[PDB]
Amino acid sequence: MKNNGGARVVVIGAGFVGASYVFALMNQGIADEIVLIDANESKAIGDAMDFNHGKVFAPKPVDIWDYDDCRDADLVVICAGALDLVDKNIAIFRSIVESVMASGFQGLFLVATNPVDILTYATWKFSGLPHERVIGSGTILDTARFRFLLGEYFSVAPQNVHAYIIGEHGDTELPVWSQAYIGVMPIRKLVESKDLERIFVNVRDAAYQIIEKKGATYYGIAMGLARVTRAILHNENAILTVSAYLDGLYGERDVYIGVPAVINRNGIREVIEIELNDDEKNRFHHSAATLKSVLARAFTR
Amino acid sequence: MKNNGGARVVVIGAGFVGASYVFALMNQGIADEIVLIDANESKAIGDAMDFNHGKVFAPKPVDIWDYDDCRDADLVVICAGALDLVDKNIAIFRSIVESVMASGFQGLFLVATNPVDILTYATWKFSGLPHERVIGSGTILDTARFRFLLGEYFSVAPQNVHAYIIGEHGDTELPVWSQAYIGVMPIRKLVESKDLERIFVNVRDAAYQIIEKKGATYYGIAMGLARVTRAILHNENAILTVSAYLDGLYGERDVYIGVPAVINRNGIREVIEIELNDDEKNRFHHSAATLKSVLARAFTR
Amino acid sequence: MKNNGGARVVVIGAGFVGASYVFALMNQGIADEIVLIDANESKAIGDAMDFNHGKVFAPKPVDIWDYDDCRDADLVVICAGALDLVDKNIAIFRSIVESVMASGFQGLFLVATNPVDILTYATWKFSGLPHERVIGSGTILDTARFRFLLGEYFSVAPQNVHAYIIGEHGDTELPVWSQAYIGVMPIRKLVESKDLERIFVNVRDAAYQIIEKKGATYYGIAMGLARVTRAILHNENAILTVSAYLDGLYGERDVYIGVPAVINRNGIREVIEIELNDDEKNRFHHSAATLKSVLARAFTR
Amino acid sequence: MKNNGGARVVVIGAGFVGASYVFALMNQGIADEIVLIDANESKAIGDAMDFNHGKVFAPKPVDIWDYDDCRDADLVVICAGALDLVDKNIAIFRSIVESVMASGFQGLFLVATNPVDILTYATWKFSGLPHERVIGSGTILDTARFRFLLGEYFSVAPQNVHAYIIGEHGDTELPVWSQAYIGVMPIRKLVESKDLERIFVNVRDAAYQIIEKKGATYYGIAMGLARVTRAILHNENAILTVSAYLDGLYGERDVYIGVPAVINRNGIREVIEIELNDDEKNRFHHSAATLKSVLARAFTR
Ligand SMILES: NC(=O)c1ccc[n+]([C@@H]2O[C@H](COP(=O)([O-])OP(=O)(O)OC[C@H]3O[C@@H](n4cnc5c(N)ncnc54)[C@H](O)[C@@H]3O)[C@@H](O)[C@H]2O)c1
Ligand SMILES: NC(=O)c1ccc[n+]([C@@H]2O[C@H](COP(=O)([O-])OP(=O)(O)OC[C@H]3O[C@@H](n4cnc5c(N)ncnc54)[C@H](O)[C@@H]3O)[C@@H](O)[C@H]2O)c1
Ligand SMILES: NC(=O)c1ccc[n+]([C@@H]2O[C@H](COP(=O)([O-])OP(=O)(O)OC[C@H]3O[C@@H](n4cnc5c(N)ncnc54)[C@H](O)[C@@H]3O)[C@@H](O)[C@H]2O)c1
Ligand SMILES: NC(=O)c1ccc[n+]([C@@H]2O[C@H](COP(=O)([O-])OP(=O)(O)OC[C@H]3O[C@@H](n4cnc5c(N)ncnc54)[C@H](O)[C@@H]3O)[C@@H](O)[C@H]2O)c1
Ligand SMILES: O=P(O)(O)OC[C@H]1O[C@](O)(COP(=O)(O)O)[C@@H](O)[C@@H]1O
Ligand SMILES: O=P(O)(O)OC[C@H]1O[C@](O)(COP(=O)(O)O)[C@@H](O)[C@@H]1O
Repeated sequence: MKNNGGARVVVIGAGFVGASYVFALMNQGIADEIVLIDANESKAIGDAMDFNHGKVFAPKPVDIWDYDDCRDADLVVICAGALDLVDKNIAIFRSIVESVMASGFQGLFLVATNPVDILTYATWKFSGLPHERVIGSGTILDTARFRFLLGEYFSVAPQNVHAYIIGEHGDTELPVWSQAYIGVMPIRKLVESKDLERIFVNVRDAAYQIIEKKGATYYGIAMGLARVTRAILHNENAILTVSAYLDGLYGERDVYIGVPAVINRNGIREVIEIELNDDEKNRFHHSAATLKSVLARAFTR
Repeated sequence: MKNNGGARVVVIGAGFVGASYVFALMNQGIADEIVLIDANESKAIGDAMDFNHGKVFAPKPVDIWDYDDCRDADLVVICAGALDLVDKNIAIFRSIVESVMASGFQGLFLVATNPVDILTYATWKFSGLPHERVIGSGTILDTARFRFLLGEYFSVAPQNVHAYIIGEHGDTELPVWSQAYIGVMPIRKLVESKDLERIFVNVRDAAYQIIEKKGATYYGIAMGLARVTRAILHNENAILTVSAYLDGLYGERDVYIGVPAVINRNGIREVIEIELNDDEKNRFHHSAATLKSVLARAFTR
Repeated sequence: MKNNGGARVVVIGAGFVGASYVFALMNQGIADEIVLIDANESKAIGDAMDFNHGKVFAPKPVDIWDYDDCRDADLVVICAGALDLVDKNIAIFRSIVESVMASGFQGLFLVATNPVDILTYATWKFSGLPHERVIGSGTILDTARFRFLLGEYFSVAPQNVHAYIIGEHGDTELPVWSQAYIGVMPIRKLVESKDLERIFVNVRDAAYQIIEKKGATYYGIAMGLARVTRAILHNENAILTVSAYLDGLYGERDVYIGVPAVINRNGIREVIEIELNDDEKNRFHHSAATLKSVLARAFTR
Repeated sequence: MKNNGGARVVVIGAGFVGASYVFALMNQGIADEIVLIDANESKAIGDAMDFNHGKVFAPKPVDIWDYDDCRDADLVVICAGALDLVDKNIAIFRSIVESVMASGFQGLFLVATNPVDILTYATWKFSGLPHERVIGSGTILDTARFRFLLGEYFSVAPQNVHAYIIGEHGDTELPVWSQAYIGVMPIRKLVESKDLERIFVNVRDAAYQIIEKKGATYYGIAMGLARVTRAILHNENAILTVSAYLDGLYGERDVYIGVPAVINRNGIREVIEIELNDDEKNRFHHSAATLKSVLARAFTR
């Protein structure tokens, strides 16, 4: 035919998060063609140069730098960004989707911009798209930060820690302690459990503390953001803690929010209802409610 | 025993080049333990946090943030940096080596700081170390940029292009056209050869052009810098175009300079003398001479 | 120095299991140097040829084909093999260890030969070695077969299934249902639980059924056998269900047996006592007792 | 939609070569879905079991075990096999293609069965398919065996050796010495060149010698066979020495034969005419002629 390309990824916003994500992909042999778009076209040119000179050294991807690329483009990751935030980004966002949509996009969205659950909701309303194809970054990094600290604690690997952070990827989020294991051993390894509400405070004050000695978080997210990518593209059917549309599940009804979902090559398969505890349902409820608010408050632009 | 670690890497300088290198390693499953040092300790703390939260998502490395780490530390990559440059960095450098040396280091150095061939020479004089264990970054990125453009041209993969950039990683460097193939087909695919002195001008004005729309090159080098790393650590016995000490080979005698060398787990094995052409010997000679100059000019501090 | 090699692996027995293991390693970029030994030296020559011609295509290992290789050899995997079995192999085995031991080995053993828990015990008695450095293959494949069927069932990935098979890697083994999750959701997704005692019967009759249409299992084990390898060599601190020496834990006292252990670059770190249920303690007890028997029964040779 | 799968591979013949190829893929994270077909359905069941139990340990592929799978099946690798050979396999083959063709296949063929150039020609005649979509295994392993021995010799890595074996993957093949480098240094490192006609005799008597201490070659080919796979599926635009249809190039006209071709996601891009030497054109000519013979001799069935 021509020169094909069955695994394409467009990043809108080639800033710290966008670029480090890209370098993630590439260094990891994940996508096939990677387009890169930025209002700051000159920054895209530079990034894309840079990426193309190291290429040879990695294992084989393509890197290009409008939206006309989003049309047989398997997925679009929006890394672009500014309640006078929620209104700024909604604003920003309102042109991004439209623009990509207006190219006859048929794929998936990966939103990672703050405030994610919200910008994720907005991306859907603006997309038209079914809510199984519009994915938030959500509490993914949170769960990693958590899994890390714990694993760190216990001396095993974060990879044997099984604990989720659910709720608003922000202040309102909560650790599901009731269901948190190391392999199959509950945290019955310590009692009070359900030193550790310590672990979770760091897990939660992490952004602030990283920003404060370095100006920003960007490596972390991209790792997380490259995981979902991997899940989507490879039909993994994996259970990542994303930013999913609540169905009526957890008994919430028109909020996007940080939840275990099953990812694979067609968006989300299904949300999971971990059997949340007493105080969790209340935490979750509060959290979902903090969002469902900003949702009706804001919007407009 | 304790908790071991047979593959350690210390980066002095956790700036753009340092950090992107690190993220390179990690995303690529290359070292085992990665220490990170920076005069700006706060930037190291932040980077190291950031790296540690995404970890779980990659395949298994350790990340820590003095020099006391350089003592069973397999290799030290100096990413730190400012003729009132050559004197600044020599200056900077003069404390780095000493400091790491004073820890009872026994390993290899990877210099990537400009002006590399020079800072590479200086690192040796300051190291004490045999010149087979002090490696410059040298014309590695150049050769990649070259291999890329060509491969790009010919429509094959940079990975089938065989062409070297030798000489000063800078202005004075030269493309070895006389010996430049695509697989085994010389560039006898086009004539004039030994559109293409075009390819090489871009290869050579690349830094300027990338810096100018983005402020700096950092992804490229790290790819290159992660290749050598791979070579060293894995005993590859590979022929990379490094920043090697000229022996009397190419008939030059006390200059570090961009040359094909054979890398593997013990430093450099041996330099290669590609059979350079007439005009090349003259280019090479000029180039080596531009350095051997700055070498006796500068120094002091 | 010479030409080093910090990651070496000797396989005694280059049969189906040995060779497929090797091809596993290599295709997976895991060890650095791989020696291969077999009473049938001619089969080693052939395998090692074969492996060396494809090499170039994989990412960089070395393959050689006595025991004098076991002396700075990081680990030795015994893939060699024939109660007139237990006496045959003990017999076989009794020369293997001795021979490798007599080379001044200082490393770890990976036994995968049936009957593993037993040949694993024997390898220890014969090694001299601390029981944290003599590792059985144990119920690793079992747990995989299990994780697979379940994951298969539930439609997620085996990688989100958390369920262990503990006890004798054989007839007497038991599934720890009481502690078996999908992420963090117990199997409270179905009731009777603690269609599924179906899943576990296949998990347990798998060898017989694979052997019967193909003569043998060899891919499976090597995957499993390459996982532990990965764990050992990379200091993973991972929780694999190995063939560990019971301490007095599970309240058993001089039996090697299939248990969660924490693996990393120095043997086993520590065994875990999952909080086994009523009927499990009884199953476990019976199982451990089936072994502790064959142990005093057999031996001699 | 359903559960997709954009990277599928059907192997007809799940023998030594077929299975080791599969294990290659899987252990290497290359295809996405891998179907496996064999006249000996019971051997497919067993292999596919075996593969599925280790899965979890590798990074994510699917394995299933008629031809109805070849219909959105990206590629079909024929590993199946018996002049009363050429007539047996042609015979065998004549049903394979037909059968897969009769499923509405639209993809590529990878023939690896001996006598390959011939069975590759036959697969085309029987396919209907354009000759850019019917690929022979050809002199790939030969070139590897060659690259290996040399690299072995010179002490560098086979990966820096650039030398091709062209012609019949068999007796009649020839080493293109005239164009054979190490990086960019011709073999002007030794003279007589165009100890070494030694290297090439081993390169050529390798099968016989491996078969004779082990019954067969199967790891080697699968490495090679997994390289092309990688090339096809990832649009590499790489220059592998395949089994291509000669155009009139090398001035030959209706023979499939071992040649440098450029591989990528749509079959072959283009054949290359290395500038073959005097004695080579004569060797090549003889070789091509040995085939063009068996071609008109045989056929029928
Ligand atoms: N979900 C998480 O865990 C998480 C983690 C980290 C950062 N983030 C978010 O990433 C977003 C941006 O991250 P960053 O730190 O890399 O930002 P940044 O300051 O580097 O800016 C990113 C880029 O956005 C591009 N951009 C902005 N508006 C654009 C538009 N209208 N069209 C095209 N390109 C446009 C800019 O030109 C810039 O290059 C923020 O909302 C931030 O919070 C989210
Ligand atoms: N060889 C090549 O191809 C090449 C390519 C790109 C950049 N580089 C070189 O990398 C060097 C630095 O690169 P960059 O763009 O990332 O720089 P940068 O501006 O980001 O600074 C790097 C870091 O050096 C640390 N540092 C400086 N002095 C220090 C000291 N005395 N001890 C410890 N840490 C110290 C700083 O705190 C800073 O974080 C430059 O010389 C640059 O030219 C070389
Ligand atoms: N733990 C598990 O899950 C598991 C799984 C599969 C198979 N295995 C075991 O692997 C063992 C062998 O497996 P296989 O199917 O590949 O066997 P195999 O029939 O192919 O024989 C393996 C090899 O052992 C070599 N060998 C035998 N005695 C030797 C000695 N004294 N010194 C050196 N080499 C010697 C032979 O020459 C042969 O090449 C068996 O006990 C089998 O049950 C264990
Ligand atoms: N090109 C090369 O470098 C190269 C290298 C090695 C081997 N090979 C070739 O591989 C071919 C087979 O290799 P092997 O050693 O693995 O063979 P093998 O003896 O193991 O047989 C392979 C399989 O073919 C299956 N098969 C045979 N006829 C079939 C049919 N009509 N339909 C479906 N399945 C069928 C059999 O049931 C068997 O499982 C041979 O021609 C051999 O020379 C080629
Ligand atoms: O062109 P060939 O002989 O097929 O070899 C390709 C190999 O050569 C390389 O391009 C190395 O090239 P150089 O010889 O320039 O170092 C590898 O990256 C690649 O795997
Ligand atoms: O289910 P989670 O918490 O998302 O974690 C998945 C991780 O757990 C594992 O399945 C390990 O599981 P186990 O706890 O049974 O050892 C890894 O293979 C995988 O990466």
